[PDB]
Amino acid sequence: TGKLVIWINGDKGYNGLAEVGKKFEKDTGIKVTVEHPDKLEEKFPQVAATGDGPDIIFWAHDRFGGYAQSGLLAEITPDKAFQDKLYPFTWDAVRYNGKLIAYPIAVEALSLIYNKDLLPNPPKTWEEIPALDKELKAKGKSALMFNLQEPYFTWPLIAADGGYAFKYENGKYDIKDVGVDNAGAKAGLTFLVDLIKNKHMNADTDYSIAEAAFNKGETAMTINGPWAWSNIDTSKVNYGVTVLPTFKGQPSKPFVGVLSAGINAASPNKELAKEFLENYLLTDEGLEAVNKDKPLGAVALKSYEEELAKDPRIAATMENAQKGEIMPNIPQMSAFWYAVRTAVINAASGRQTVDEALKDAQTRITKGSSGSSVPTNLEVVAATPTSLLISWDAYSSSYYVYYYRITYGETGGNSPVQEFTVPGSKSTATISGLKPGVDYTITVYAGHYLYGLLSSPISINYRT
Ligand SMILES: [Mn+2]
Ligand SMILES: [Mn+2]
Ligand SMILES: [Mn+2]
Ligand SMILES: [Mn+2]
Repeated sequence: TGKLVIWINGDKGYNGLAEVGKKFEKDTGIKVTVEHPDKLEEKFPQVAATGDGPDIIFWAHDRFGGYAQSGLLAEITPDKAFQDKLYPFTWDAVRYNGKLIAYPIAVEALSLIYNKDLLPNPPKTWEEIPALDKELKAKGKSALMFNLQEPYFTWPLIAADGGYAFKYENGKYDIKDVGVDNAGAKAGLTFLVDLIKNKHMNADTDYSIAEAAFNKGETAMTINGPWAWSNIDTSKVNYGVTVLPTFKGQPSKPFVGVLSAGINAASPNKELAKEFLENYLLTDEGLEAVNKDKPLGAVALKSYEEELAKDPRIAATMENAQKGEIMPNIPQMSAFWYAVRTAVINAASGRQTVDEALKDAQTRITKGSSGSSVPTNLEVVAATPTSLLISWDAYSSSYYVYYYRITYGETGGNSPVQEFTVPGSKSTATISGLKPGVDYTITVYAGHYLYGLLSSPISINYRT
């Protein structure tokens, strides 16, 4: 409680961040320790409460969803004046169930990268690309090569004309609303597949081949993110970075990643963590200190971004991000990647129509129950030596839940798990006939009147 421990990845400007921490110590006498363990994103949930977990954790926003579901992150409380300092869209990356759970720091998205010596005026639309490729092939070059294997790289086009992963509305994901097979995703993927069948691109092109071709001066354009610029710099190609082309007049929709800073829910230093983040780090001066150490790319703080965007590669990054799709931070996004990978390979190879390929992907992604269930926090409400009463937020369940299955057994010790059921009108259960002295793992499942037992139970450890 005398201090602030910060975790940040070892490839980030943690020495710049330590300088900000030293200025904070100079103004407050609070010592700020910046650590950069490997695998920090796996370690955090294991050490958070309490021992030596950090007060503040910096990571891509997409992991913070899982942390928040687990109750590991404090709800943050920036005032209106602070909220206005960051681009509004970046705040949508750090909500979980409508509550703010982190501060946006930096923003990444794919851009169009072009060889100025081959193409001083890069295309404004995807539609111009076939004609440009024809004119370049007659000169032994291609217009465009980019990684086609990963949906992260093909999504910007697929989704441009109205596709989306999960609908985001009223500050939350509507997980039942997926936009993988709508008419927009179909137009996008049809255009992509047509480029490939017409030999404007090769269906086998992957990250390495695209990067090699561009850096060797063989292709006029590629699609890649800020992490690739220093590699291009070693090639001496005269390159530019610009807004992705439009499709059907609509912007490409790259996924947006936001490096974010979360405050540990178990931290006794939450107000100091807040002061540090809002009043020291998230200033022109604080972000510059980090950036000087290792560049952040585009940043969420408007004043400092205005300075950084004098580098048009950063201005392009931010513009592609403002037009893009925030990467969903919900667990159901896990199914997206392999589903869309399959769709794209099958459509591109001509194994399936675009329509059937995306319909199969949409099916595989929506695979998951209609309704909400229990997330719970602090379950055990009463105890005797041999008996305990548990409690869960049954009110969180949809009306489809008609029962709860309670399981309890020996913690660690691989023993017979006991189980019983209660009606869905019930929000508590007494467990009894237990040994006064051992660790128990109590777990509760929701039962749906159609699907039966649902997959995301609530589980706690207790001791009598
Ligand atoms: Mn470093
Ligand atoms: Mn045609
Ligand atoms: Mn160079
Ligand atoms: Mn400034």
